[PDB]
Amino acid sequence: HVSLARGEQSVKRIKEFDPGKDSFSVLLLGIDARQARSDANVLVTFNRKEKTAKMLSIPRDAYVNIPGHGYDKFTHAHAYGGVDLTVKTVEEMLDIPVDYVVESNFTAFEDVVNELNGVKVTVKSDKVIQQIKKDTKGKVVLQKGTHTLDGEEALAYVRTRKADSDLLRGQRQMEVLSAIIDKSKSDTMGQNLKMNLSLKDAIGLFPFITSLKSVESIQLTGYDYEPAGVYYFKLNQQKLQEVKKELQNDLGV
Ligand SMILES: CC(=O)N[C@H]1[C@@H](OP(=O)(O)OP(=O)(O)OC/C=C(/C)CC/C=C(/C)CC/C=C(\C)CC/C=C(\C)CC/C=C(\C)CCC=C(C)C)O[C@H](CO)[C@@H](O)[C@@H]1O
Ligand SMILES: [Cl-]
Repeated sequence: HVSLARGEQSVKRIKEFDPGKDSFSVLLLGIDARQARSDANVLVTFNRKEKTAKMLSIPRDAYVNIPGHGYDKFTHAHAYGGVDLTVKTVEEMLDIPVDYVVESNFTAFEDVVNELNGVKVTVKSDKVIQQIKKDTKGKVVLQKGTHTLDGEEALAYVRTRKADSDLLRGQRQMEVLSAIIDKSKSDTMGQNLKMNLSLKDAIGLFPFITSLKSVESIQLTGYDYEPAGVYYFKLNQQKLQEVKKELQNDLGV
């Protein structure tokens, strides 16, 4: 439990936030704790009235303004100013409140998956199986079809990446995240999960999160921007404005 420097509720909210009755957002950050850059960056917005969730993967190389540091790769916000600055960067990029944030290292992820007795993933790509084999020196060998993956297998699945674009990797992360929720429908954190709300409050949201009528994914499209060999992902501004309106409406702001 670690409070954000911004205060009791997001500065983006014009009205008083009621966590038990309002739609809300959660930012999930995956870190390699070998500050560190954020390699997994998933924002989930929950529509309380409609009992729906929308997942969004923020491209790690998205070309965005990092407050106090200028335009740069989104992933660097966590390196320059930790969770506080990542939250500020998201709130500026999408013009929405980030109500809750959860920061995880490899160990917390593996322990969560294993405590759930694995998570179900339908593997479909020989190329993905092959690249994971390469990543792990053959320690992780996935099979096509629907199988229950343990923590090590799931972790390798959400880490693998062919080249610059983390498009497919973000989709694998949202896939596994939703599988974790599915498996939970039926203490462990330790010092490896950091979140800006109490364990008690986190549990109070569990019934709502695990009884959603629908889960959907949305995308920030764009194109490669390589001004001097340094790779950025420039966001399509029309799609960005579309996503912003969609999440603003979901959050009732
Ligand atoms: C393996 C690889 O290929 N690496 C590439 C490169 O480095 P990289 O791209 O940074 O990857 P990496 O450093 O190894 O691992 C770091 C990568 C990632 C994606 C970080 C993963 C970290 C995690 C903690 C797991 C992923 C996060 C997910 C699925 C979302 C959040 C998950 C959480 C919070 C865990 C439990 C979930 C909970 C509590 C959800 C409940 C709450 C709600 C639903 C509101 O290195 C070479 C050149 O340098 C390249 O050639 C090479 O391709
Ligand atoms: Cl696959």
